[PDB]
Amino acid sequence: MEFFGESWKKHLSGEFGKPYFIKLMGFVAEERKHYTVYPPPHQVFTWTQMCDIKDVKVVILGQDPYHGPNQAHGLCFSVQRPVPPPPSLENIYKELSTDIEDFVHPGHGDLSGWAKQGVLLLNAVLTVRAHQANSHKERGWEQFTDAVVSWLNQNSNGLVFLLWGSYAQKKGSAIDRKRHHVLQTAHPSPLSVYRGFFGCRHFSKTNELLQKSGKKPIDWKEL
DNA sequence: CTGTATCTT
DNA sequence: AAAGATAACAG
Ligand SMILES: O=c1cc[nH]c(=O)[nH]1
Repeated sequence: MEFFGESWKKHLSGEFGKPYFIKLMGFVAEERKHYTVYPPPHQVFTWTQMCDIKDVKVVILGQDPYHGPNQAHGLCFSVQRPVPPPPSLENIYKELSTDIEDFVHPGHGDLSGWAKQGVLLLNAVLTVRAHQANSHKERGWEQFTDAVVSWLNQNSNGLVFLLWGSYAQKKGSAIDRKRHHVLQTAHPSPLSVYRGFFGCRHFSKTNELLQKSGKKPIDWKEL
């Protein structure tokens, strides 16, 4: 039992031996010696421990992990108790509130509830240097998350991809737009939320798309 | 008033 | 590549 959930490791292990991955892990290792890197090592792959890869139905793709102390824990936009929801998450909650009638602020920021239902909470970049947004971009993470997106794209069907922000949107070309649904909008951070995230209705839209594909909708309130 | 993207150069 | 300009609002 460890970092990678079994089904994910089984389908993503081929990346482990590739030079970019070995180099990526080396960079992250080196960074952790000189700076605080988020999330902690045992939580970088939390997104593989919530459900079987074949049970993924929705993929929310963010930019990179929260860069503040105690925030990031491996699920994009999620913070474990007792850490209060960061600005981005408060905005996600505000959107859910107007988008989903029954949605009410859960009193915490832990999104494991969605992840357990098949919502992959992935970030384009999986580690970040403390206090430096997107500091670990272009070091190899993108190729790894490309592998995750590619596998899902090729082996699943009717997945709903939620690409939040410019960086997450780089994965768009990797998805078969007829085989899957790709919804794109601005990143929920206060610095960009006003550019489309508010009013995007991605949560209700995701459920509509799921229902049309004959899949059970995500209970966004189940947190 | 300080901290939490996106576009342009 | 990296940083300036722009931007919106909570604590
Ligand atoms: O996990 C997170 C948190 C904030 N912003 C992101 O892109 N991802």
